[PDB]
Amino acid sequence: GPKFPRVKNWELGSITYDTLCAQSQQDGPCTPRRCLGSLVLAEQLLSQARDFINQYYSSIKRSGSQAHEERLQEVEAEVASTGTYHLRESELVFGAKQAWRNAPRCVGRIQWGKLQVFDARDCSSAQEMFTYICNHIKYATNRGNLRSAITVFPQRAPGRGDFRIWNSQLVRYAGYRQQDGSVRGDPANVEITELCIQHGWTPGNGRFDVLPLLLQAPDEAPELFVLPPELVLEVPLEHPTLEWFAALGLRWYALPAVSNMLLEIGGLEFSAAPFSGWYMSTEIGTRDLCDPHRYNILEDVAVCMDLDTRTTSSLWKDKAAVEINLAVLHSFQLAKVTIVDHHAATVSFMKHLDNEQKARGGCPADWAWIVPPISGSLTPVFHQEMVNYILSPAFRYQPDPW
Amino acid sequence: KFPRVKNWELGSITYDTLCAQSQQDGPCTPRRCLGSLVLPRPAEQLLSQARDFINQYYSSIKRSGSQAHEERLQEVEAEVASTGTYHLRESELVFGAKQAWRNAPRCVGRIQWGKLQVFDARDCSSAQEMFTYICNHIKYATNRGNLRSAITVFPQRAPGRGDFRIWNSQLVRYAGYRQQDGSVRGDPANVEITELCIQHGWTPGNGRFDVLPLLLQAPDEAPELFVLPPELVLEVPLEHPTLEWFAALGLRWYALPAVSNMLLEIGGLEFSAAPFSGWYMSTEIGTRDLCDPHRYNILEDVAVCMDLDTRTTSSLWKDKAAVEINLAVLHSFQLAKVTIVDHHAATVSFMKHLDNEQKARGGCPADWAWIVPPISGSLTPVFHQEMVNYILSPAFRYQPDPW
Ligand code: HEM
Ligand code: HEM
Ligand SMILES: Cc1cc(N)nc(C[C@H]2CNC[C@H]2OCCNCCc2cccc(F)c2)c1
Ligand SMILES: Cc1cc(N)nc(C[C@H]2CNC[C@H]2OCCNCCc2cccc(F)c2)c1
Ligand SMILES: C[C@H](O)[C@H](O)[C@H]1CNc2nc(N)[nH]c(=O)c2N1
Ligand SMILES: C[C@H](O)[C@H](O)[C@H]1CNc2nc(N)[nH]c(=O)c2N1
Ligand SMILES: [Zn+2]
Repeated sequence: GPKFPRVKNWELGSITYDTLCAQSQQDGPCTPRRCLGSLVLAEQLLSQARDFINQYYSSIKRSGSQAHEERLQEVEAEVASTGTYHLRESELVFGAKQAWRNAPRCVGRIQWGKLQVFDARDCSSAQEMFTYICNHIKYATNRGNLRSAITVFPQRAPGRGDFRIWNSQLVRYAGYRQQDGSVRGDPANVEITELCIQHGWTPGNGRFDVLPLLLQAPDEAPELFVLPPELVLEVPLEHPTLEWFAALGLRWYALPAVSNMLLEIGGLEFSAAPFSGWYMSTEIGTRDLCDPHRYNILEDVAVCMDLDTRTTSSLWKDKAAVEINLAVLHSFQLAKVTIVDHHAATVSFMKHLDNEQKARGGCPADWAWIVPPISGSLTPVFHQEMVNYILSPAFRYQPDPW
Repeated sequence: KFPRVKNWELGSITYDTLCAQSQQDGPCTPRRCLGSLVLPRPAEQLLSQARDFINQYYSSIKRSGSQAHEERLQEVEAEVASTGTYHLRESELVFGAKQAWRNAPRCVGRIQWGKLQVFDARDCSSAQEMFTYICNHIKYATNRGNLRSAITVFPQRAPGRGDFRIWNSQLVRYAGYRQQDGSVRGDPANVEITELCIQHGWTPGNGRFDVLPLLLQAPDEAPELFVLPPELVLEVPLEHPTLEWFAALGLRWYALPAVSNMLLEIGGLEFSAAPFSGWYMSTEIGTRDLCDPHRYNILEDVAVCMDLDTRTTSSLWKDKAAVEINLAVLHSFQLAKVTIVDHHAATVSFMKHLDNEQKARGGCPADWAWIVPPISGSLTPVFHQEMVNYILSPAFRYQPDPW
């Protein structure tokens, strides 16, 4: 066969070769001696810029045209006299969509072409960031008919502070460290909760208190902004057949909006570019609610179901997890809030794999993140070999700003 | 250079230094990770592999650098220099087999690595003798349902000649009969091997759970067919603790998981036939064997029996049905008094193994995709555990099917 990785689907017996990986210009963590795939975590600028501009002109089918060459020349003159450059509006739209398309850990990529891109590169204060973020949340939420969106704030500048959203998501719940060492609310958010209190937030004392936004404009202390409650759509959790589930007082928010990632486009770095879609149900039902280091509700729910929690072989954990996941799907459906189950999501991702094979000759995908955290082998992606590599434009992790 | 390995449930960090002992490259590069791929795409070489292994052996018995150690290295050197090969002493073979198990990145059951019965069958000269050895292995391993880990090692590969091979991928598996209507009766994974048995003179059954005969091959000879005496093959009828109709599905599985198609590499020597067995983790049967779409694929049948809404994925009928099947497997083996481990118990014991190996060797090669169970992934501790994957020797490897 060809000298590119051969990729097999073990359910169907079908084979593809990935040629897209040859376009990767950035090393991952693996070597021939060891695989680290399971770990979670001017001259240079110009070559990344040229590459991105070539990508943009390919995408509009004007590669090698005089407009392509003039744009290249304009970019290197900008870099020559200023040390940086700036993207045209349509280049930014293309770049943000491409960064989503390129994200190996996202099972939702069948939607990549449908992204509302808000250009907020004229933002010049924390207050204005708040306005933009509120508008994003309003547009994205759309009273339950969720729409994928990203808002892009000004790029990093040489020896000048970054725009930063300190929250890891736009909507998340507080976690309060208790006197007895335990946590009330979401244990994932203890640090950010304590930082909001330092900066003058009067905290609640519930399990599901919406955090305020800590927003930072270049070279200034972060400023605190409470989201008006009418903007934060939430879903009370109930179960279709288990009547007591509603009595548990569980709830979750409708909008998953990642706010601490760096969007990189042609060497330019947007340190604040929060993006949002809609939930896949296992994110809430399995991870947020059942992780031992999160809300950890498995045992409480199994006790309500009268399961034998004293022994592993009753599969009490598996049974309670299924019902919690069902409650999430049912509650979001009842509230008319967009949500996708892990079966439909993974089916759509397989379609996406097929699309991308035809369009680009492959699709970078991180198998451990694509396969859902319950019922892995029951979904078609479990049986699909995947090649993981870094393409640009890309979303990247960045250090917490405190 | 040594990777940081973090557990995300607990916040704890270790460093894998064992990975520096790896002499054998896997499929990944800095450009792209190929970790999800199932299969991989002379004197001086053998001698250094041999020396390394002998050094491991004498080290393990705390006799590193002794007289016995030096004289043994000379024996190996003298034999390779004259013949191009050498032979292991039985105790070395025992150490090497356990080490290959210990080193196997895709095995969640490695807490048991030190407890392995090794049958030396390197004096085998016929398919007939292979059969007697396999039969003794099965009887020993099964032990009336109180399963004991075992390996039997047939003669090593030799430069001039064909391999000893077991054609079956497992000692015990069910036939798959391709039907006129294009469907498969029995196990679709075993259509090809079933057709080979028939072509070699097997009179086939026509059931869903027909135990295959063995096709055993001595060097450069046609394989020969041997039917396992039914009394040797322990099987478990599947029932459900609360759902009475489940027993009427007529479902069953065999007690003994026994891999027979992998190559055992020790000290540069290659054992092309070396079947090994332990006991089942229930998800192998309840989730993969019975529920895989390209296997028995019973999910939909079970869900309809449970009267679940199959018209829509969001009723989670697949998840619900899969749970009850796994429960049925667990209950049925426990009732039949046959050793089995559930995926929670197994993954908890694997975490303990990782801790043991950290202290003993400075790490543990592990393939995260294979260790995390196929249902209820993040509900097990291994989901939140980062893992480093690499090839240490002694090792079990895949080899081409002999046909
Ligand atoms: C439209 C519905 C969407 C669904 C169902 C979806 C689903 C997911 C899921 C399940 C993950 C794994 C997250 C985790 O477990 O930590 C993920 C990650 C990710 N998503 Fe999507 N997503 C959607 C939309 C979007 C959008 C609009 C963007 C940006 C334009 C995006 C970009 C990303 C990125 C960069 C990651 C990786 C984060 C990381 O590396 O930790 N997704 N997505
Ligand atoms: C004692 C109880 C044991 C349990 C519960 C157990 C469990 C498992 C499981 C669940 C797998 C993954 C299988 C798959 O999905 O294909 C596996 C693979 C493996 N096991 Fe263990 N095992 C046990 C004993 C043994 C023994 C005795 C040996 C050899 C001495 C062994 C060597 C291996 C090897 C080499 C693999 C990888 C096969 C491959 O790469 O396809 N295991 N084991
Ligand atoms: C846009 C979008 C849609 C969607 N359905 N889902 C998402 C991921 C959100 C929601 N549900 C989890 C959170 O993902 C947050 C991004 N990644 C977190 C993983 C991580 C990073 C660093 C250190 C760690 F330990 C872990 C985004
Ligand atoms: C010794 C032992 C104990 C245990 N519990 N479980 C086992 C694995 C056995 C049983 N249940 C599955 C089978 O695993 C067989 C090895 N894995 C096959 C993967 C494969 C897929 C496709 C092409 C290939 F070449 C290889 C062994
Ligand atoms: C250690 C392991 O890599 C880690 O727990 C990963 C596994 N797969 C995941 N997959 C998704 N989608 N999200 C996650 O947070 C994780 N966590
Ligand atoms: C493509 C993927 O690597 C393949 O389906 C693997 C995933 N993980 C697995 N894990 C185990 N234990 N057994 C398997 O057969 C597989 N299959
Ligand atoms: Zn890798």
